[PDB]
Amino acid sequence: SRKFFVGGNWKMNGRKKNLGELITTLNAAKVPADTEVVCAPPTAYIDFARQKLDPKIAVAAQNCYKVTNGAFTGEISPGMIKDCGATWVVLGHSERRHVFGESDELIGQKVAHALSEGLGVIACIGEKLDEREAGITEKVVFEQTKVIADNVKDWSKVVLAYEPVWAIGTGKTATPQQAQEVHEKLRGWLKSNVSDAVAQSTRIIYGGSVTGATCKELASQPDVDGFLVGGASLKPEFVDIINAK
Amino acid sequence: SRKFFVGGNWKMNGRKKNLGELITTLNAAKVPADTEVVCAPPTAYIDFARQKLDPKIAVAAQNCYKVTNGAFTGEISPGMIKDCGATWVVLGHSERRHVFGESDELIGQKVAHALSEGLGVIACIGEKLDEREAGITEKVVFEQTKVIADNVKDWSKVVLAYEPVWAIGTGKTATPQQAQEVHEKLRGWLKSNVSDAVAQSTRIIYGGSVTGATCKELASQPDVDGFLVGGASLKPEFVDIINAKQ
Repeated sequence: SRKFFVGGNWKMNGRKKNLGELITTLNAAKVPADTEVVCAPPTAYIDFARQKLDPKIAVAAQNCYKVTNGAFTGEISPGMIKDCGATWVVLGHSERRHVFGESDELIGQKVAHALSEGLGVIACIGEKLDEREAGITEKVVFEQTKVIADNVKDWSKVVLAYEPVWAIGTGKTATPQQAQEVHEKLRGWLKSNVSDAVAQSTRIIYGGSVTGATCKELASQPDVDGFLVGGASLKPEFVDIINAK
Repeated sequence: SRKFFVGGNWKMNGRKKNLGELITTLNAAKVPADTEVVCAPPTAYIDFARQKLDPKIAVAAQNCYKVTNGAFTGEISPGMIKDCGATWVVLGHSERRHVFGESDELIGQKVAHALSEGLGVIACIGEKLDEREAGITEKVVFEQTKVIADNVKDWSKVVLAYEPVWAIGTGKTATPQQAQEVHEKLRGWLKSNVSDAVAQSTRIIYGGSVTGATCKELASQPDVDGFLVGGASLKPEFVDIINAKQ
């Protein structure tokens, strides 16, 4: 069975005071035995958050670059993320792709490097509103997934995150059936293009205005293996989402 | 009376162990009179480095974004940098412009936001080799400086860093005359387009393969007020650079 996975993406929010308070609340929460919980603090607070968080919660970086060290002012490497005690990185997030112009090619190189260095990868994919309305969701997500898959060095350390761009931060949550429909196809894509084992074992998580009010019906879909949560990860309802099953 | 300014840009280098060792070396440096030393660790280590560094060395972030909080996965704000005890940010670095595609317009918005929030800015400008060889160095650097200047909310908190792209990481250090020629022009640009006071008070530092072997002759040029140092900031030679006017 795939272990239920809940990530909280704090994005560019927080200071030591308010994040420290949130962390205290999370450390007091009961993480089910069948759930893996990950928090992704702003980059300046990776180390702080790992120090403050109970080990039952993992830490993720929000991004990384594609070499171990080098002349890349403003970047961090998987080796740094590991050195700070974090065990995952979020790659290909919508904001990186669409605000900061990260290409699929660049995301694939980051995936290859992070996995080669033994860091877990939450690899994000998803279509824009205009693509959804044109009926080409599948084409877009399959193309993104192929680039990720072609660079996966260790499938045991990947989580795929389907996050339709029109659902991020907009309050426009995907319906359960909408999410299940895409997750099912993605899983079929993995079966046909990689292996049965990889299709069976890879967590495909949904993100997009996931909230306490929407999480249970989404989590009950058989191909929805958890969530990546943005706005609600900073809120007490993040605990309800952790317990969505 | 401009204070000599030496910044060290660690770029994407270091782990807690080797940066702890580098920090020990920096903490043992006697900072001369009237000299300001700033170090810019990788973003994951801003807090670590500020905790470990003696207050005689300031910490900078290597980059930031242009709002206080928001939905910008992978970014950090001036408020976070201040919260970690850092007092500067490097903006418009060549690597950000030319590897990561940051436009002048974006850099100007970052400069405005950081300064509005009381964070010091090391604002980088510089021409590429093909621009220099085309004879357009001045046009390029003046255009970059104008975008910075148009967004400066507090000149007391800005340092301008002239870093010709062909000199960064290449070993191809500008000659003293090459640097002084551009710095003199930039200073003239400030005089003509801002004020005499701003021209007189603004540090214009040089970067581009600054090393212990080149730093004194560069620092002696009258419009070269210090350095932004990449590769040599990771070595004990950085201390020789701090003492370039000694």
